[PDB]
Amino acid sequence: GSETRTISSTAQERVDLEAVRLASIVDSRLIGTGSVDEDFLREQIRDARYAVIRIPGQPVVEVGTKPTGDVLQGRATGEEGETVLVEEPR
Repeated sequence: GSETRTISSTAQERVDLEAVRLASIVDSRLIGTGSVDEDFLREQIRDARYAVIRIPGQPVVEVGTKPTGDVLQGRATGEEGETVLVEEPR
């Protein structure tokens, strides 16, 4: 039969703001040189375990370590039309 579960508006909310903060640092890199690298984003996390990149026309970057599935996901859209994702332990 059917089941209930407990959603977050605290731990799952905070990962959004730090993902918009990285959409802001990635814009500074798209203006700065035009591509992000893992060694640029490991200095910008500041709250998260892992940062993740979806910029059109360049390959995916993943910072820190790959997550298992028991993780929170923060997500943003940047100012040159890119996408940023952030991952934290659940």
